[PDB]
Amino acid sequence: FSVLNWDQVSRLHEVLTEVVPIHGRGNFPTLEITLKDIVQTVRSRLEEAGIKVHDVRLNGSAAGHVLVKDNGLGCKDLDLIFHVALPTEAEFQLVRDVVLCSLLNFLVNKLKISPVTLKEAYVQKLVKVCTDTDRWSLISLSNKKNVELKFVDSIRRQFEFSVDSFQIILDSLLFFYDCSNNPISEHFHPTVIGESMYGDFEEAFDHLQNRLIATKNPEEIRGGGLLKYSNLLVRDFRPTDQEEIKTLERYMCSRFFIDFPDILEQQRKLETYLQNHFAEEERSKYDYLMILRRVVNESTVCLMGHERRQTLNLISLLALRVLAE
Repeated sequence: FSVLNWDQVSRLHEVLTEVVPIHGRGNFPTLEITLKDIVQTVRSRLEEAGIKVHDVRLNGSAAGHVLVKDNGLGCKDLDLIFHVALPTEAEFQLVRDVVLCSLLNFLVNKLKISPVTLKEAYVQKLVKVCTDTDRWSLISLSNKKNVELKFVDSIRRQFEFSVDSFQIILDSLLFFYDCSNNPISEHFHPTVIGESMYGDFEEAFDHLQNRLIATKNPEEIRGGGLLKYSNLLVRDFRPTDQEEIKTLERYMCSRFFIDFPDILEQQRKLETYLQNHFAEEERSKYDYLMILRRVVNESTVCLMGHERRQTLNLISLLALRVLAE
């Protein structure tokens, strides 16, 4: 675990104070929100409702952009983590109430407003999870930049490459925003701690500067692991060693087909993926598909020959469509 220097701390302040437009599906106007503003409003109403917030973290590539500016992963993924306890289903409802309440805050035009109408205009994704170890709720906003409000009680420590496993604790800066008489300066700024959900922070930090692909948890890799790996490859990241990465590729491919046996379901996953990370980048769409096609063709085991040609055809035909339309 490391301490964010002034260069990193200052860049975090910009991200948290960056005005992000949220599209409104329907007649609803574009919301001019702010990462700092959302966190403050959400955490406040949560504390008021009787829900303690132990931590507010910053995940995604936004965290990586803070530690290393313009690292190659971009800064489109504005992910917020709220370490919040979730006992009864009632608390899950309160979380939804708070976010929708905070949505009402960033709006002066004539229109019908309700917690339902705000959901069907600003919310694009909603995930409820309450299992053995996994226990969290997720709310996303319209992407046209995408903000994801995640509320983690306890997670099974999901798999992610070391490059995008960074989380930055905002509590020290949230304290600063609420109780300061002077703006954040170089000679007077709060101490912000960044962490890595991978292992050694300094080891993951070196991977972000040298653009290295690595992981120590191949055991917990699931279906989406293949897509993340291809996303790193299309963004010019290289494996720590080409010898062992050949083993991972086979594992990622094998685990991909297990979670997505039906080709129709594969297409749904790919069509939805290409529109997320590469919305307005057609050549990046094609490049990503060709990277994926390379991995599947090389690392699909002989016994899975049927799914290979079936998927390679899906990838090829997917490319031919984005190459025409």
